[PDB]
Formats: sequence, C-alpha cells, structure tokens
Amino acid sequence: MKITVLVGGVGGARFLLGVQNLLGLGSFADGPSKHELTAVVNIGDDAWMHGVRICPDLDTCMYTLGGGIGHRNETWNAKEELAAYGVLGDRDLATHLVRSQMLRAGYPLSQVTEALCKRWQPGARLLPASDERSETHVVITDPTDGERRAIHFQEWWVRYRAKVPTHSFAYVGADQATAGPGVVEAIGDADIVLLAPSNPVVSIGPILQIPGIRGALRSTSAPVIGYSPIIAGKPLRGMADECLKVIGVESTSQAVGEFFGARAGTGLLDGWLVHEGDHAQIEGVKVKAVPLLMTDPEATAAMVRAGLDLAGVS
Amino acid sequence: MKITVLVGGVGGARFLLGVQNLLGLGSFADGPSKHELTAVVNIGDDAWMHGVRICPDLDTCMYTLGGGIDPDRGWGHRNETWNAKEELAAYGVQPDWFGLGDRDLATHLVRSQMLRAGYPLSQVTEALCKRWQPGARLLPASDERSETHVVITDPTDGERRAIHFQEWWVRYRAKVPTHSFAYVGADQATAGPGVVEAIGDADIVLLAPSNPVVSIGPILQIPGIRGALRSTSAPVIGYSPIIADECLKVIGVESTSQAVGEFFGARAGTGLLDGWLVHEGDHAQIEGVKVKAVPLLMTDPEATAAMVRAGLDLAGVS
Ligand SMILES: C=C(OP(=O)(O)OC[C@@H](O)[C@@H](O)[C@@H](O)Cn1c2nc(=O)[nH]c(=O)c-2cc2ccc(O)cc21)C(=O)O
Ligand SMILES: [Ca+2]
Ligand SMILES: [Ca+2]
Repeated sequence: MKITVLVGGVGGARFLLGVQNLLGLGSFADGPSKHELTAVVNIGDDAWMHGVRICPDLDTCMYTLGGGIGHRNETWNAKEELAAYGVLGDRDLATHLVRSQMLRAGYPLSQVTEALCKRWQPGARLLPASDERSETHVVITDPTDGERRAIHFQEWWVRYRAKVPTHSFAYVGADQATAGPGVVEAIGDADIVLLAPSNPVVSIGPILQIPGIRGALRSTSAPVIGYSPIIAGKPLRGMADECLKVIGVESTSQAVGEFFGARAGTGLLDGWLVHEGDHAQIEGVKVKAVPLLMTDPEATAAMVRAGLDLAGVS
Repeated sequence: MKITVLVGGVGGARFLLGVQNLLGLGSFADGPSKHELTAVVNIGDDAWMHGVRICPDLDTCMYTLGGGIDPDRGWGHRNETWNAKEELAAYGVQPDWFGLGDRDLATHLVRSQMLRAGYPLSQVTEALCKRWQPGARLLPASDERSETHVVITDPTDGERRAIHFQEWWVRYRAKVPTHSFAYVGADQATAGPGVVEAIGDADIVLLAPSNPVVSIGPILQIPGIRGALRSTSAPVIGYSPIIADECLKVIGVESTSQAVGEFFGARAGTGLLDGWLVHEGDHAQIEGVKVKAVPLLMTDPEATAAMVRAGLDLAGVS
C-alpha cells in the first residue's frame, strides 16, 4: 500500500494526481484510504528571491493536489510594483512569506512543507529531496565579458536559454547536502518507486545528485519503474528538449532510458514505459509501450496501473 | 535655500506637500529649484511584520510626495489589492490585523532584502526614492532600531504587558488601558546620516503638526537629534496639532495648543521652540516663545503653503 514517486515540474504534479486517482487519495477519496503516497520532490529550482524563499516544485505539487492550481484568482500587483522599482503572484507571495519566516526561525524545509500542507491537505506526503540548499545552475558564456558564469536555472530558463552558449549544469550545494528526512526510508520501504515523466536533467536529475538518494534507489528491494517524458507524434515532430541538448542527449525514449540506465548494470531502472507507438531496448530493463499522455487524472491513473503491472505489484 | 522639517504620520507628509508647493519643489516645481527640503522622519512606528520591515512614516512621506498614497486612508498604496493579506488569513497566521497590501508589499520586499544584505535604512530609502522622486530628502531619524512601545493592561488577563505601537494603534485602536510609552533603543540609537547636519545647517527648522507623543516625540528621544535642535543656529518653529488625544492623555498633557507647546517648551529655557503657530481664534501664551494664530487646517497643498509662509514670517527668515 506504499508508493513513492520522484517528481518535479508541472508533469510531476499531474502524475501524482493520477496516483491519487488510482488509489483513492486526497481530492479523489470517498472513504479514507488503504494506501499511502510519498513524493520525493525536486528542490533544484528553489531560490532566495526578493528576500523570500521560493520552492516551485513543492508549491506546484501542493497547490495541484490541494485544488488551488500558479493559483486561481491570481493577481500580479506586487510583481508590477517590483518592476517599477527596477528589479510571483500576490497569493503566491503569501506562501513565500510564511515559509521564509519558518525557515528564519529554524524550521527545516521538510517541516515548513508539512505546516503549509495543513491548509492545502494535498493527500500525500511531500518530502523535499533535501533540507539543505541544492540549487540547479547553468554554466553559460556571459556575453558582457566572455566568461563562463554559473546562472541559477530560473534565470537561465527565462533570460539566457537559446540566446547565449550554454555549457553544462551545476548542482550548487549538492555535495554538501543530505537526503531529507524520510526520503531514504520512503525509497527503501516502498512497494514500488516511480520516476514521474518529468524533465530528466532538471526535474528528476537533480534529486539524483543529493548524496544518499542514488544509493537508496540502487539498493532498494522495491521495483523502480520510469516513465518516458518524450511524446512523439506532435506537429512538425515536436522539438528537442533544451535541457537534454545541453548535456548532449537526444530527445528519444531510447536515449533517456539509457540516461537513467539499468539497475542490473550501474543505472536506476527496472522498468521503462514509453508512449504508444514508441520503442526502446535497454539491456536489463523491461520496456513497454502504452499511452503516456496525462490528459486527465483518469488517463494518468491508467498510466500508473501500467507501471504496477509491469513491476508485478498489487 | 535650506529647510529642515521633523515629521511623522499622514499630517507630516501633507505638511511636506505644503513646503514643496511654497518653494516650487517635487510635483509643484515650475522651473529651476532654488531650495532644498530635508525631512527628518520618525522611525518609532517601524516594525517587523511577517518577516518584512514596515517603515510607515518613511513610506507615508515617500508615497505622498511621489503621488502614490491612498487618499481615503492616508497610508499605504493607491489602487491597492489585498490578495496576499487574504491568503495569509487563509493560512491562519498572526498577526491577522495589520493590513499588508499587494502593491505596498513590493516596497517591504525590496527594503527587507536590502536591509538583510547590509544596506542601512538611509540608503534603502534613497534607493526606493529613485522610483518615487519625492522631491525632498527623506532622512530616517536613525539607521538603528528605536521603536515606540506601549505599556497596557491586557484585557484577556488583566496583566501588564508591553506591545509595539502598531499593535496598540492598529489592533486595539488604543481602546485598552494604557499606562506609558517606552522608547526602546532611543538611547542606543545614533543620529542617522545627514540628520544632525540638516538640523545644524538649516535656515529654518519646522516641527510639523504631527502626533506630538508618537510622531514628533520619538525623534526627540534620539540623543543626537535633540542636541542638534538645541544648538542649531536656525530658528525652530513648531505647529500645533490641536485645532492623538489618547496619546496626550496617557502622558497627562491637556489637549490644547498651550499644553502641547509647553510639552516642547522654549529654547530660551530647556525647551526646543522659538515659535509656535496655532489655529485662528486660539490663544496660547508660553514664556520665551513667539506665538501666532493663523489658519492651521491643511486643507490642500496651498492652504499649507500659506501655513509654512506664516512660519517663515514668524521666524523672520527669507
Ligand atoms: C496620526 C499620526 O500618526 P500616524 O498616521 O503614523 O498613525 C499611525 C499610522 O498612520 C501608521 O503608523 C500605520 O499604522 C498606518 N498603517 C495602518 N494603519 C491602520 O490603522 N491599519 C492598518 O492596517 C495599517 C497598515 C499599514 C501598512 C503599512 C503602512 O506603512 C502603514 C499602515 C500623525 O502623526 O499625524
Ligand atoms: Ca493558526
Ligand atoms: Ca546603537
């Protein structure tokens, strides 16, 4: 009755909704449930900004599973004034103010998250991958002086991506971080561990740079089942993932599967799901093609079922 | 050439509008500015709230002189929304009684980020004023902490507690048994950059008709500021706030121009005033202080411009 999922980005949050739909959790509950879902949540996008601590992946899971997905009725008047001062919705800022106060009074991020969830009641345990800072950065050639300069991922994404040469990612602080409370336990004790179809480099990937988490994944007796984020069939055949490009990995199910690789070798996957019509073959890894479009929590629920079935879990 | 005004509250800001209009400064400018205006701004109401630093008197002056103030309220931003406040309420946090508007929050966010990065309040204020262009130099009375505290009897339990001015004024509206004010940090607070110099080098110093106990009084508790006032060569002219009642009660001062004037007292003795302006039809007689009754209603920037002219004329300054 124990599922743990590694997640980041909007697609991680939508994947969790499907897990809840399958298992009758949170907004999809009728009578209080038998199963428990644990999300190990990317912190690589987290940043101190305008004096406040912003945790995007934790907030997106929390709002999404809490029914508040940014927000509804959102205004950006504070954001407007900030631009007028020459430098983030109004409701969003409330979350940031409360979190920053708890962090400055010594609550770890895992406890901060738990406190915020009393109000959102997401119906899942949302564990930060670490309580220490581990901030994804991007090394660019800065055009002002031609220097290789490390930029926070959120600034790269909005300002520099596709406009300057981009060389690599750096996980600033990962080496000094430890797995957050309960993370290693959630991975070791699960009936099954799922890699949600998030960006492999900057949503799942940074979770894997936190000392201890890759070890737990390699050694856990739980089946580890990954979901491909590559969807073929779009108009003009889609576009390559920009973050995979930075590390020179093609935007294919085959290439992302080898990125995680096989637990039987030195990698992370027992199972790899690809979208219908797609193909991959990876020694030691059971690959299966099934619908992987998160149209709605009901279609995501079928996706989660395919992962359980592939892993032989009830 | 040089005017220094001590200010606190909405009335301080409006008095500063009167000065600018008289002298062609800020939004009232038409042609080259001949004068410079410096405000020494109370910091006694400043509080940390929800992790950000609120400086109400500095913001009231900045917003008013820069055209962003709310007219109905006299504090905070115009065209304000309260979505972040409502959301704070939905999280069930305290304090739930201080109004932190969305637009106003940006000011507090920038200020707090700068203060925590090591910038002193005077430079933060200068940074924020690059956007508002108030047309006056807004000097925090101190860059250090000096906060007004209130000793009350708590109604929940009949115990004596001390609370910040903000809880007294906004949360209880002073409807609680109140026994004394305490200027915590005043004795340890150095006069802020430029403050003593602006008082020493002024052609005239004006005491705005702000709250005498909680707006002008706290500035006087900063040890260097009161000293500069006693020794500056400039005439010091005060404006009666009586034409606030709770604050005078707590300290046992009657609510009259004569009494408030004596609260500040005469420079000739141990006081601070050279002169004292009261509303027309008011008589006040204080030894060593030239008193003149003139219209003292800050109806509009040139009603006040005329109030300022009467102050210069009482001082004999041109
Ligand atoms: C009357 C005089 O003094 P003064 O006008 O400062 O009174 C206190 C108040 O204005 C100020 O200290 C502050 O409290 C005003 N003020 C609020 N006042 C309220 O009553 N309720 C509120 O929610 C509220 C929120 C708020 C937020 C930011 C801010 O910068 C000021 C704010 C005078 O000297 O002439
Ligand atoms: Ca509460
Ligand atoms: Ca000091």
